[PDB]
Amino acid sequence: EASICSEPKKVGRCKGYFPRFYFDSETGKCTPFIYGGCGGNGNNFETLHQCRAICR
Ligand SMILES: [Cl-]
Ligand SMILES: [Cl-]
Ligand SMILES: [Cl-]
Repeated sequence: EASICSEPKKVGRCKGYFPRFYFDSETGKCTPFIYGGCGGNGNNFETLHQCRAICR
């Protein structure tokens, strides 16, 4: 529903290269990260716009 915004940043154990956005609780800003390709959670957005639309 949108408790996804409060889930922590999760890179996962995989070593792939997937640039994504998570909403950072501390800063209040949608922040880039390299997601590994497996085992992520809900705080993982494909675009900056998507993250801001949902979380802000
Ligand atoms: Cl992690
Ligand atoms: Cl294992
Ligand atoms: Cl935007």
